[PDB]
Amino acid sequence: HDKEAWGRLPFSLTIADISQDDEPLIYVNRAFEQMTGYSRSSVVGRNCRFLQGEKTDPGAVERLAKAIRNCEEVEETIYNYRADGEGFWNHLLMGPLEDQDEKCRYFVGIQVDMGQSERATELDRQLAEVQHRVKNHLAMIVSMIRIQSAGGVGSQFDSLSRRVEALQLLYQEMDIKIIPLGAYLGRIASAINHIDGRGAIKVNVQADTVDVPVETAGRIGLLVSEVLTNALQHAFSDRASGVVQLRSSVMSGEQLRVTVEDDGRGIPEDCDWPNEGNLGSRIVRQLVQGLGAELNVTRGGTGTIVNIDIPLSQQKTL
Ligand SMILES: Nc1ncnc2c1ncn2[C@@H]1O[C@H](COP(=O)(O)OP(=O)(O)NP(=O)(O)O)[C@@H](O)[C@H]1O
Ligand SMILES: Cc1cc2nc3c(=O)[nH]c(=O)nc-3n(C[C@H](O)[C@H](O)[C@H](O)CO)c2cc1C
Ligand SMILES: [Mg+2]
Repeated sequence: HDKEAWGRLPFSLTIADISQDDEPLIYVNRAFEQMTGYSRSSVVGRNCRFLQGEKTDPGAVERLAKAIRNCEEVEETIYNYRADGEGFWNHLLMGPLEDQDEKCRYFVGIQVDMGQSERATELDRQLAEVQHRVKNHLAMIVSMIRIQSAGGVGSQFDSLSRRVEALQLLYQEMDIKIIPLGAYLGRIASAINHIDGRGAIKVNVQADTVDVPVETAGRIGLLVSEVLTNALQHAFSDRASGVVQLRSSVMSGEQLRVTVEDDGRGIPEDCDWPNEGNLGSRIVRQLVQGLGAELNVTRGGTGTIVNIDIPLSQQKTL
C-alpha cells in the first residue's frame, strides 16, 4: 500500500554505526528492501557486505574499506547481488554522517539500482549530482540533530528519509532549464497530501508552465515540501475543516513566486516562524538562503500565508 509507494523511489539509503564491531547497519529504507530483496528486520545488525559476491571487484571494495578507515566520502559503481541471487550494478555514494557530537561515528551510503549489464551519458552526471544533493542535504539535517542510541531509532531516521522526498521525485522527472516546475510541484503536493493528509483537506495547485534548472528545482521542491507539510500538520489542530493552496507564478525579471496558503488555525503570535521553530524551520531558512530567495509570512485566525520569492534569472550567476 505504502510499501510499494515509498519503495518505487530510486534512492536507497542506509546508515551504519562504524564504531560498533564489524560496522553493522542500523537503518535501511524501503528502497533498500525492494532493491536487495532483504527485509529491514533481516539486515539491521549486519555489515552491508552481504550484497557482494563473485563478480564484485576487489579494487572497489578496498577503496570502500579505505574510505571508511579514513573517514572519507567515496563513490563507486559496484556489482552487487539481491537476496534471490540476481546480480546488478549498484552506484554507491557514501561517507561519514556527521552528528552533533562526533564527525565520523556514523556512515551513510546511498544506492541507485542501475540495472544489469555484462559507461556515462549526460543524464548520468545529472542523476549523480542528485545523489550528491541527497547526501549533502541529509548531512546538513543530521549535523543539526543528535543521533540517538530500535524502533525509536528508526523514527529518527524515518524522518530524515522523508525530507529527501522532493529529491527522489526529482530523480524520476529527470529520468524522463530542463525541469518542468509546475508538473514537478503537482507531484510534490500529491505525495505530501498522500502522506500527510486525508479527506476533509483540499489541496489546490496552480503552477505556470516554466522550465528551470535541476539545482533550482531540487531546492524549491524541498522548500515547498517543508512548508506544505507544515500546513497539513499544524493549521487545523483545533479546526474541523480546511483548505491548502500551492501556487507557482512566474513574474517579471524571471522572478518566481511560490506561495502556500492556509485558512486554518494560524501560526501562534509568540512563534516567529521560520526564525523560531523546530528542525523544519531551520531547513527552510537554509534552502531559502541557497536559493537567494526571500520568505514572508502573514498571521491570524484568517489563516497563514507563506510567500517565497525566487530569482530564476540570477541562478546562472549564483
Ligand atoms: N501552518 C501552520 N499553522 C499553525 N502553526 C504552524 C504552521 N506551520 C508552523 N506552525 C508552528 O510553527 C512551529 C514550527 O514548525 P517547524 O519548524 O516546521 O517544525 P514542525 O512542523 O513542528 N515539525 P518539523 O518541521 O518536521 O521539524 C510548529 O510547531 C507550529 O507551532
Ligand atoms: C553505510 C554503508 C553502506 C554500504 N553499502 C554497500 C553496498 O550497498 N554495496 C556494497 O557492495 N558495499 C557496501 N558497503 C561496503 C561494505 O559494507 C564494507 O564496509 C566494505 O565492503 C568493506 O569490506 C557499505 C558500507 C557502509 C558503511
Ligand atoms: Mg515543520
